[PDB]
Amino acid sequence: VRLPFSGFRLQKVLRESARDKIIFLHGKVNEDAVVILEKTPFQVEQVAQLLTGSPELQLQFSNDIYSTYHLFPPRQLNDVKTTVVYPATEKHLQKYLRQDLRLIRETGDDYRNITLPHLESQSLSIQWVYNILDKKAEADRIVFENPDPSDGFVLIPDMKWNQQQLDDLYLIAICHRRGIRSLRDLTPEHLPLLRNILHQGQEAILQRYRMKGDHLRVYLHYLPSYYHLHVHFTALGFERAHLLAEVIENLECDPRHYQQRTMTFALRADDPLLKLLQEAQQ
Amino acid sequence: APVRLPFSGFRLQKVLRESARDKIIFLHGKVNEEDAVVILEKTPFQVEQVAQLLTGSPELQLQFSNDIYSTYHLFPPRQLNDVKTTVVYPATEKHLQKYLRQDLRLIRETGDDYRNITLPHLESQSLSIQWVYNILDKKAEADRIVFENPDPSDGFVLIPDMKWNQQQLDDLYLIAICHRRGIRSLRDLTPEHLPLLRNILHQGQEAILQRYRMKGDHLRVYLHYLPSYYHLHVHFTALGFRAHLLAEVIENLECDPRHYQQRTMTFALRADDPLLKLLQEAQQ
Repeated sequence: VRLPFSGFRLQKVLRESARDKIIFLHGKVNEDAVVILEKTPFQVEQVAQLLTGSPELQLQFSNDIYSTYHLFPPRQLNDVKTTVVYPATEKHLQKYLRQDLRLIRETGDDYRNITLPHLESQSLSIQWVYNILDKKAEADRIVFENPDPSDGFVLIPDMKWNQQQLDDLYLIAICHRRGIRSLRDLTPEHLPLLRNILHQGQEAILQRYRMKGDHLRVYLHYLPSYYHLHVHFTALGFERAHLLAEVIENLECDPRHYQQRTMTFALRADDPLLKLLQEAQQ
Repeated sequence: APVRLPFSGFRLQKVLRESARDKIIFLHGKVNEEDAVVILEKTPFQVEQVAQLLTGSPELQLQFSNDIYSTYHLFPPRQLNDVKTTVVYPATEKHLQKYLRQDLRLIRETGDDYRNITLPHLESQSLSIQWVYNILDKKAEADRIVFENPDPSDGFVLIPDMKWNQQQLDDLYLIAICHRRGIRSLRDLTPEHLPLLRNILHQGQEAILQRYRMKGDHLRVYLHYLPSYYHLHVHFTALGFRAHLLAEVIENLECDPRHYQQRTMTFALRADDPLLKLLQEAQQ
């Protein structure tokens, strides 16, 4: 019926999105609180009947065939998903704060001298990846596997994808070979693995889901979110992304491409890596 | 006034386009039985009204709680429920295929495909670029130019996108159009264009720093292939707001002079694009 606190004074606007119709708000109550309001998606049926029966409209602009309005629907189309955090801590304020992103261009030398030492100094575990490759976790979900320990991989649908419609098709290939942290480690030695992922992955997807290769984007991320090579397969409808087909051709055209060339990506303004790369570049 | 729709009775025949992420839907319906397209979009929140509503006693229903977190359905007062509604009546066949969800296909165009197929197709369409020349010659939109390097070969003009209103930096969107004529797209770039491209990158970013106080590391500077028109133009867009980064285009040319004539380009086309069919037939 009522919120867990009484009173609400806006201290800060944590994060806004006009396109997604969402807002995150830091408030002071009674102590601290984060309230998240999100407008809901339309239901086709509710809107259909609304337009047949006298809607509450209010003209904004009109000219010949085009005309915009303000519509005020019945209570049922107006529900807003409202998440509340109380008491809210400093950790909840930084979590919902909009990511202030900054572009950076990392040379091959920057990678060797700054990025990689920083990565190694963090002791990030990818044991969870090895557990998937060893079939200790998620084996039931595997769509396709080339078991070759050098040129093989496992293809697994994203947990968020229910696999009931192709519009949001989203799978990941994780290679069996260990020690390939990212795009930066790729050499011509990896060409057979990369070709397998591209060609066998698309053929598995065509057979399993009836989606042709020209409906799919197949790519990697640099900066990846974890440091064991993995490739995305995504429906077309659904400074970071790198097409697999192009990675392959780059390696064929210039063997040392990914050790020598400059990579561009975004980092959070507060990311310690960003400070390190900026200091080295000036 | 509490106006009504210009037609009566709306029977849905097709859901043209829908996005749960964007909270919009595009509807095609029969009316006066004529075609009609109705577009409903939920509105963004205004901060003043949200804070006002929560300080009172809002209408809510608890879905679920986990300790400090709790999730509800909120039914706000009339003011927060506004839905932007666009009506197109009477709708023609062109209006229906305009709002219909894009059906896209990826294609990989080799250097030979461009020379043999894409370019001849582009040339058979005699798409006028005169509007671009009118801007470069100061016959149109001259007051909208934000910066110019007037050099005929290595210069350019920087103009804000018309959709952008220059009030907030979150959706900063500008275009640089080069003064040099005859550079259709990325496919025409060679090392002789390096001075021009460097100028666009550097003098473009420095002009934005001066005018909008926006540092370059807040910006994405890139080109599209295929572009929407065939006179080289570069996008400058906020990070907070297919593509080829201008800085990478430059480095490709420095490393491999013939890169954009020899290498394979990947892009999406509409399934019904005549070019798509032409390239698929060539490749099959």
